[PDB]
Amino acid sequence: LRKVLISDSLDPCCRKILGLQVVEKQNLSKEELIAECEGLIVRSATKVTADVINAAEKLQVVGRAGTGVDNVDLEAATRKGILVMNTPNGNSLSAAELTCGMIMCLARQIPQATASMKDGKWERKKFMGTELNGKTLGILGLGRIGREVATRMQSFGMKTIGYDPIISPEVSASFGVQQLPLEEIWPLCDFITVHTPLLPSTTGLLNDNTFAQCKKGVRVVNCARGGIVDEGALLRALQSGQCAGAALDVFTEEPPRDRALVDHENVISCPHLGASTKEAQSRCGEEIAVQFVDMV
Amino acid sequence: LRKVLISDSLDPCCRKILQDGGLQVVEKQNLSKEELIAELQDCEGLIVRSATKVTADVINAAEKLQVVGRAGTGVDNVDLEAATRKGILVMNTPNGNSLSAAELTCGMIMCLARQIPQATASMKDGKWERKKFMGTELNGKTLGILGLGRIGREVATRMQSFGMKTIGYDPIISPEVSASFGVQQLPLEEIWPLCDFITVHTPLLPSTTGLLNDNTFAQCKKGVRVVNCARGGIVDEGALLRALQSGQCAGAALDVFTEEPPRDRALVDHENVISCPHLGASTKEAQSRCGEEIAVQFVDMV
Ligand SMILES: Cn1nc(-c2ccccc2)cc1C(=O)NC1CC1
Ligand SMILES: Cn1nc(-c2ccccc2)cc1C(=O)NC1CC1
Repeated sequence: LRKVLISDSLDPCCRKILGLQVVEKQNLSKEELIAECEGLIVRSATKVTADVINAAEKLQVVGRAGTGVDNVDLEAATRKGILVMNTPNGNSLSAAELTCGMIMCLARQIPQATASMKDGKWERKKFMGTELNGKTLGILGLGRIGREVATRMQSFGMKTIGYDPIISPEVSASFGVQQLPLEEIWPLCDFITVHTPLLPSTTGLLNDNTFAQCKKGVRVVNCARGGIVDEGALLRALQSGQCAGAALDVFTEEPPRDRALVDHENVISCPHLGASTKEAQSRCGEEIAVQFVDMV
Repeated sequence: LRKVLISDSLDPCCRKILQDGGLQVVEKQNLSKEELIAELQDCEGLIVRSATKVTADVINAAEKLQVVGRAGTGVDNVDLEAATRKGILVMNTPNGNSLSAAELTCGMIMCLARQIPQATASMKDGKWERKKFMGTELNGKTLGILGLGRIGREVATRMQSFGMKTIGYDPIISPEVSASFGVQQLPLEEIWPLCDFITVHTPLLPSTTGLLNDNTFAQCKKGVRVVNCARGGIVDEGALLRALQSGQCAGAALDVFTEEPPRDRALVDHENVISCPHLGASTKEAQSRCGEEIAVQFVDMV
């Protein structure tokens, strides 16, 4: 009991919140400083695989300063009776703000315009944009991030529709989201943003079939989880012009090995920057350290 | 003003609005220099887009011409020198392109906070740079809006939904009018050290030329992000480069330049600078509206 190890670049608040003692290092190999301590606090870079869990028998708790636990093997943790804790609310506003920024960039081609300007060109006829006022935005997944995207985009005069099998049409109405059966959403949207968890039913939620049901020239945003938008189906939709543009923060493989999507003229992307703000990092670091201190 | 000639192709509603206003309308397209002169002989009004060139020779030959209407705000195909000499009034559409300029502004703020254009360029170069693009959350930040007209108010209400504190200044707009859209007015000197973000929405005049300069950048909070989607010259381009070079300005988003396109590439080429080729009014929606807005302005005169 009580002794923590930080193996990733975290906010200094995570350290000052003590609890008792903390040892902090960065960019360690699988071989690392392999002496770990009873506690382990990670972000995304440090891999908490089966081997490191087995090599550190003294380790009692693994904590992640962020959403989800993709870099932590849950099966190997439950094997040695190690509890896994994360910060599901620490990134909410930053992921929502980034999603909103992506919609803006898609409607006005801001990254492409910046690239063209840097290429020494002044081509204003090429970049004929779209006004968001009066356009329909479809929000798939009406949790915390989906709700924050909605209220922000409502200020732009966007019609906010969507679907969530957990959030009732009455509850989504109270935050201005008109809920319709999923099949009725696709033909009405000018823009689609996904905020569903990664699940068997949501894997390829946007596929060749659902893209065919979309309004020709639809714009798609994925700042949630890699795989919700079928990457193969998205490319085919961009090549045909069924999808006029796409904004991607997340990918099925990180970094993406397949470059066809990233290299597309109508595709704007970010290297998983959803939670990459000093505010979300400080919140995630604070929320993980306090639940580690909470131990009695 | 009795007879109006629409020399270019816009929306069919423009002719209808002029007709409802009791004006005689003649709609033609792709007229030659000689044919444009003959048609204008009994015209007091002319409605143009970009294709029809209203040169000095045209203006001087159309002696009955009194008003020249333009499909948008800016300059291109009309000789202002000849129009000023003959006392002809030139009309533009600011409130018809306003909304799209306000949306671009908001887009530029989100782009500055998270470096989306830069992150995209990095990704297109096959790079995966997580540490390089550590961004800022807009929630709780202070946005300074210098110019509180139609664009200024539209930016304000949109950025207020992001939990941004909207403060500003406009000598023409009353404190009461700005308070109605949640913008607290304070004098210029008090604005500079409070802002995390600054956006300008004023016309270009001597009182607004170099509004953001070396003196005002020094008064600004270190790491300020500036947006200019209004007119080239409001932000002193020389002063802005110095602020980016020292870090006094963390980043800038420029849709406009003192010279368009700019010859000096130092601003555009800067890593912390986001730019567009004057796209503020470049949406299918704003272009489809300007024609309708000229007709309304011509009728608002009669
Ligand atoms: C199970 N599930 N499915 C979807 C969904 C939404 C749109 C389309 C398809 C699936 C969302 C969720 C979900 O967990 N919602 C939680 C309340 C935040
Ligand atoms: C002439 N003028 N000057 C400024 C101004 C603002 C902040 C600072 C300095 C000057 C704004 C205006 C102006 O025309 N406002 C109209 C409502 C659209």
